[PDB]
Amino acid sequence: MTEYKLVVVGAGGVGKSALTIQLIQNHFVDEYDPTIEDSYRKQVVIDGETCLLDILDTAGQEEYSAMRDQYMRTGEGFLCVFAINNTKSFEDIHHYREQIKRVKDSEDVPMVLVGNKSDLPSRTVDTKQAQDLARSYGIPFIETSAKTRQRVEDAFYTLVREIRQYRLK
Ligand SMILES: N[C@H]1CC[C@@H](N2C[C@@H](O)CCN3/C(=N/S(=O)(=O)c4ccc(O)c(c4)C2=O)Sc2c(Cl)ccc(O)c23)CC1
Ligand SMILES: Nc1nc2c(ncn2[C@@H]2O[C@H](COP(=O)(O)OP(=O)(O)NP(=O)(O)O)[C@@H](O)[C@H]2O)c(=O)[nH]1
Ligand SMILES: [Co+2]
Ligand SMILES: [Mg+2]
Repeated sequence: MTEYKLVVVGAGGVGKSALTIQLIQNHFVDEYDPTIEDSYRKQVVIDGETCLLDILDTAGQEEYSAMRDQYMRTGEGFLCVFAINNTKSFEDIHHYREQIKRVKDSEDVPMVLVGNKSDLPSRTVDTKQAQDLARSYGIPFIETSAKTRQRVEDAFYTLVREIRQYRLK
């Protein structure tokens, strides 16, 4: 059965865990139980093809970690998450994308840019800005809300499709 190794990356507090737990449990994370870095398995059918998603929800990029090179080597597709209320989280996408491409020694790595927390009025990153950046990178851009569940499935399944298209190259 086809297996896809997906990695959710981004700055601290952008909602990497909340997006992952929404896909896995259909439930929004509680602040009184913070999610620890872990992987999750979920079998889904996308465009009539069955597959197993193995998703690694990573710690914030500024948090301490010894597994970044290994997850970037193993990862087949990356969900590059920023939060729409955090300009640094958006600007730092540059750094994460560059590190993934460096580790994987590839200019073409399946990626989706995700602007999370779309429910928040306190927006500091405009949709158009992030759209244009994604066009420059040649990747899809999706705004999501882990809180409201808006576009969460779309974000992950779009990434699977990007990996499928990459495997066809
Ligand atoms: N649940 C326990 C045991 C497992 C611990 N892990 C996470 C481990 O499952 C991840 C396996 N793994 C990977 N293993 S790994 O050695 O690189 C690793 C990276 C980060 C981790 O937190 C762990 C392992 C780990 O300790 S890479 C990877 C990708 Cl790219 C996608 C999906 C994956 O499942 C995946 C967390 C605590
Ligand atoms: N309003 C709103 N808050 C969200 C959303 N997603 C996550 N949060 C909030 O953001 C905070 C951090 O969420 P979490 O998912 O743990 O972020 P993370 O990116 O996984 N954090 P860490 O880098 O430490 O692993 C929590 O207070 C959570 O409730 C969202 O879409 N909307
Ligand atoms: Co750079
Ligand atoms: Mg987290």
